[PDB]
Amino acid sequence: IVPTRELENVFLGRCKDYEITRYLDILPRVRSDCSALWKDFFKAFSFKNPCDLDLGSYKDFFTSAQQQLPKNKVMFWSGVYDEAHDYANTGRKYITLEDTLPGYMLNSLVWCGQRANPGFNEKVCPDFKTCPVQARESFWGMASSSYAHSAEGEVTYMVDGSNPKVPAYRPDSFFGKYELPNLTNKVTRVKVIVLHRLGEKIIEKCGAGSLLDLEKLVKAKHFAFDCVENPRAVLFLLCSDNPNARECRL
Amino acid sequence: AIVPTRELENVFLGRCKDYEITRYLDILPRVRSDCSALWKDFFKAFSFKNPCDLDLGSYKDFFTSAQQQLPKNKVMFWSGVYDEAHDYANTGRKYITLEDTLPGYMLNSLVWCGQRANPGFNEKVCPDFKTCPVQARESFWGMASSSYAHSAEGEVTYMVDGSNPKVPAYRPDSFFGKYELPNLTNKVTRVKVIVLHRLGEKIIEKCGAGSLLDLEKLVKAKHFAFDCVENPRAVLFLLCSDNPNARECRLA
Ligand SMILES: Nc1ncnc2c1nc(Br)n2[C@@H]1O[C@H](COP(=O)(O)OP(=O)(O)OC[C@H]2OC[C@H](O)[C@@H]2O)[C@@H](O)[C@H]1O
Ligand SMILES: Nc1ncnc2c1nc(Br)n2[C@@H]1O[C@H](COP(=O)(O)OP(=O)(O)OC[C@H]2OC[C@H](O)[C@@H]2O)[C@@H](O)[C@H]1O
Ligand SMILES: [Cl-]
Repeated sequence: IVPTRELENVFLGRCKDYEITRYLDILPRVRSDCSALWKDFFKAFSFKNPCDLDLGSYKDFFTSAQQQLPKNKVMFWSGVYDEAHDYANTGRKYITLEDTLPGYMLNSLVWCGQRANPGFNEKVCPDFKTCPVQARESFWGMASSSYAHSAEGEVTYMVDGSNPKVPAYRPDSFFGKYELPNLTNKVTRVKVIVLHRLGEKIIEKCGAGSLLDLEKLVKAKHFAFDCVENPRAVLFLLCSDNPNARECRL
Repeated sequence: AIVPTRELENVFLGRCKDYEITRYLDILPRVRSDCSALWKDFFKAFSFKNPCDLDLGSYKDFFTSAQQQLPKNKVMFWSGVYDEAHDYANTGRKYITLEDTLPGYMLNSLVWCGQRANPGFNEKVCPDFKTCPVQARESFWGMASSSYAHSAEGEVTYMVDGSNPKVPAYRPDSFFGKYELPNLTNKVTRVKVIVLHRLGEKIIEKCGAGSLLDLEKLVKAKHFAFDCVENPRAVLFLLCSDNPNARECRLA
């Protein structure tokens, strides 16, 4: 597993590009400058064995980097990276974590500590599975927590309803572990979009299975809940990529 | 009265670095110049000059250095349809657009201009689009499009608005007509037009008539193949996602 070349420059270049040119009208700028953000990000992991982290390690970084997020616009997703993002349309319809400053700066990057200079590795990172969960999930787990914790109003959750393996809702997923349970009383509703992949056996439906379980969690948290299976707007997006699928019939 | 981008250099450098290490890795190749070199090349093109003192050759050195090889059959040119083309091209998953290339990606949306005084460029103001001569205002994006078009191979796609009563699909003076079409080379084998007809609007342009027919004849005179389609289903579905109730989006 190969860490990212010149992490600092990449970090700082994204940070700066975001700062001046990205999400201008969609999300707010952040107070701390880009060098400040690097220091907080890098103190979390540097000069330590790669597994030497926990859920607190990147705390300062997420405090510094948390943006206020617009009412009613925040989205969560499980198992449907590409569809949730095509449909969230780069901040235009919904915010996703990847549109936010920390999400955007670290999206897809790979990096790890080493005890010895220069304090991070530049040849190899260990397999996440080798590290305790709280080190494996230190970074994206707390990123999820901070994002969820800032949401207000309606939130939207896009799931996979077409996977026999992974059920739609799961306590053990990142939405299950860090997001749904960090939703504050500023949240008024969870609106689930169930994604049913085209030409594939339908697994989870609203009102059933894991989607029932979540309905119950959502209500137990004092939120309103709704759930829709392939709403026309999403359906269409799925249909541009497989136009002959029966589901897209004219 | 137009406001330039703050920290131009830092923005350039940020985007160039981001791009190099992380963008389009499996889709477009890296250039050999490093970011600082490409900046030098960019900067000398317009610095220490009248904001309006620029011609089609000013950025020649920057583009030579910045030009990637483009993959067979994936290049796309667009007219009057920014969002739709780029959504359809889907970040180089389906087609490449200028905006996915290195110079496109670094400079997209940025606003800049030179000044004869220290320090070579203006950060306060940049002139009204319409003051400078055609050759000077189109100096950066004109050459960008020439160079991109010059690098295209195989079958190119051209996505056009066919619902604009004021602007024909094909025009000798658009970017396509002026800079892309004339720089298509022997590497190119076919031009594939996609006419986009906006939902709930009068259809204005059709394959085999008007300016499209003119295009067909120009393309064939250059010994390239030609097709043209109107609202192909995959594109239609894209429009339909933004306007699901539109008459044209009926199912079953
Ligand atoms: N371009 C990309 N950039 C980044 N990642 C990409 C990617 N493409 C893919 Br493909 N992933 C993958 O998605 C996998 C885990 O997600 P999941 O199982 O689908 O769902 P969750 O557990 O609920 O976690 C998601 C929730 O927390 C974050 C956000 O708030 C969201 O709501 C990752 O391990 C990647 O491999
Ligand atoms: N977000 C953005 N960021 C930056 N710029 C944006 C922009 N959004 C727009 Br909208 N433009 C501008 O729209 C102007 C003219 O486009 P046009 O009138 O629709 O068609 P053409 O004259 O035939 O030129 C098309 C060719 O340009 C290169 C590409 O390969 C394509 O083939 C462009 O010059 C942009 O400045
Ligand atoms: Cl199909």
